[PDB]
Amino acid sequence: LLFETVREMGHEQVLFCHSPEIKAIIAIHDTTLGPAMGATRILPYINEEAALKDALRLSRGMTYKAACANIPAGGGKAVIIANPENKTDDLLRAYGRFVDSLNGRFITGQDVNITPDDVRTISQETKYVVGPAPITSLGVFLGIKAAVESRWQSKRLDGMKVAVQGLGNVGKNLCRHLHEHDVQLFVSDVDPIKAEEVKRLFGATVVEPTEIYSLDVDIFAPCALGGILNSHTIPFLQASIIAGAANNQLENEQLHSQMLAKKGILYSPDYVINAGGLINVYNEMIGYDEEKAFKQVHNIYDTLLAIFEIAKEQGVTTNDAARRLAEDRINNSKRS
Amino acid sequence: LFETVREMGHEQVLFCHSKNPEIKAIIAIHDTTLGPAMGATRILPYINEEAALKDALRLSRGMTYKAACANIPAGGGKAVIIANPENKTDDLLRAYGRFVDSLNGRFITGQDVNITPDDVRTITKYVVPAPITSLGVFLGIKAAVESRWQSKRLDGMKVAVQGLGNVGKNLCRHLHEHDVQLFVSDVDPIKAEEVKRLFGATVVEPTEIYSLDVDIFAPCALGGILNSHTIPFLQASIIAGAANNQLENEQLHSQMLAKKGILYSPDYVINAGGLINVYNEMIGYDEEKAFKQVHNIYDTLLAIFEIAKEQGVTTNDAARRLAEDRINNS
Repeated sequence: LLFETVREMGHEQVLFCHSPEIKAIIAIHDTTLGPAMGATRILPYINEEAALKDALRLSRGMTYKAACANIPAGGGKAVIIANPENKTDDLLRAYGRFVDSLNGRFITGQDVNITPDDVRTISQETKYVVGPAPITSLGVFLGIKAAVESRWQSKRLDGMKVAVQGLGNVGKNLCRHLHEHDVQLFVSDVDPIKAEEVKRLFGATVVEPTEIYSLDVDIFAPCALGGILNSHTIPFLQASIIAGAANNQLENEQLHSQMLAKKGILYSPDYVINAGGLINVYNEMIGYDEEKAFKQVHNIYDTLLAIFEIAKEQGVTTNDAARRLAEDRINNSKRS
Repeated sequence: LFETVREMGHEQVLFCHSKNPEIKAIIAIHDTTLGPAMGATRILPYINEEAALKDALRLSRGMTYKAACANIPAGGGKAVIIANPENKTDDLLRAYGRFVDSLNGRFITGQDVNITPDDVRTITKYVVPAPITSLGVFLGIKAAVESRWQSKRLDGMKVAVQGLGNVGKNLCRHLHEHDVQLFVSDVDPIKAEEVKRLFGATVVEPTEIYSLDVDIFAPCALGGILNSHTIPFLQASIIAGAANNQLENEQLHSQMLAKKGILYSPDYVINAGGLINVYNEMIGYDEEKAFKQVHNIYDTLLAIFEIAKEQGVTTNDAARRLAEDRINNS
């Protein structure tokens, strides 16, 4: 059961940890480019097969999210079967012992149900924990430029039309960056108060949440929601390029990427642009150095041009291109 | 999986995997309280994924109880690989070697079924005899006499010995050299005649040895000898032997012994001479020290017999309680 699935996904090892009443699973996909990175996640899973399958899927994800980003790191993930109501400090300290067992092979972080104060509780026993908006925002701003180069052939963003979902800190900083390079903005937020501020600050024309998909614009930049590029709303896209900071953008990676491809729209992969958030966490592991971190995010620019180049030469989607680019980077890395 | 681990009390259960060497491996760690987990590596082809786990789980628990009773700073572990004996690469074994290493001296592996002493070389730096084993039982005999008979001299007593391997022979020597009358048996007759001549024993057939009215029975050939066919034929009041898994049935035949009034010395505590040898190799072998650490068999056993009489339980149930209470302090 377990071993067959590993053959299809390509994981390195899987720990089933137990004791402080614990039911926890660390899963480690690869450690080729560095030590495996992946956040701790507490959920009350239906059964252990469900717990395992969530641990295998996301761990894989981190391998690909690290490789594209060009950080020396692998893909891991750690999960715990428990109800959020059922917790204590000892359970996290016990879980802390387990990441420490791995001796820095597996470096963890925060995910759903693991608060930053929890991360501290874990930290004392282990020391392999870690814990953003402006770098994520700049990562897109680079990703946007990178995407312009593929089709349009210029680096001047002057007189280009763009649309943004989400005026959260991560998303609004993008408006700032765009406005300051003479870009015309359309803006969308789920609540009324934040949308009004941006109007005042940058002279962006506020729209309702539902209108933004169809606008006659060059670029579309979603920064608040996942599952937006879907057969319902995806037909209305007039945007030539799709670069945004939000995660899980495609409802269905395989289906809805082809929808965009076949209709001539360029999709910058969500998890390559979101990587600014990961490169932030990476530096904290190795001791934070702003000088370097602000360089390391320029990988998104280099990475994406290649993904679009690879998409064309091979005759294939950006998502398939992103895999081959991630994969070949790991394969080639065996010499060093 | 998790619920079964609850019953057994394991710490970790690593499922290791690779693509190029293409190896399916499971390291299973039961405990690390008294020290790093020790456990030998098996490579048997298992029909199922559930099967391979169950072997890894049942032996890693055992190595906790074998290590605790012996009074060495060590846990209980076990490693297994799903592979045909036929199928073995130098890379395959080297790959597995990367996986044991990753545990950073939390899992100390060892030799076992289908993995030879040069495979162990092929394999990390976390890997690892007969005389010290056979001395271990000789102490176990002495210990066993004290609990039942309250005497420290063994001269004039009668002992049966099954099998005369290197292990089996050295036992007969120690017994002979303390003026013990010996009955012997070997599954092939070739090396029974030498023990007759060397020490002056009475050589019997393989079948006859169970029936003899002797003070003590010391089996050293094979497991699964104390069974419902054999166990009524014993006259002998003591059973301290060097073979592993002597009781065919974990709990059923240990009761019969208790019932009849024959007191049994645990298989795993007596064989510790073998383990404690292996332990001393890890740290860097010192004979001076190793030859002392085996005397824990004598000391441990006396308690196992004493703790039986106190609560009124079998020597195996007793031996569980000692291992457990040694863990719970440490």
